Amino acid sequence: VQVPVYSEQEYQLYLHDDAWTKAETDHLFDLSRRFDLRFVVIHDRYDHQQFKKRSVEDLKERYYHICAKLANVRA
Ligand SMILES: [Ca+2]
Repeated sequence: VQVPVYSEQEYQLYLHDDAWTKAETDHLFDLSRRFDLRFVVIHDRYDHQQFKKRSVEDLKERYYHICAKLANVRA
């Protein structure tokens, strides 16, 4: 499986979360592409200058909830 790519419109309409910025979400997806979805590595390399402490499970939940939402809105 590949990392999904969402458009700006898809993010605005369907992917916002009160506790996540689009910048952080884009960072998570960029690291997921660069580090082959190895969440221990993504977690270790996360930008903690800009973004708060997230657990590995928090990163996975964000990534996988976006995957499920995109699957539904693209159907
Ligand atoms: Ca990759």
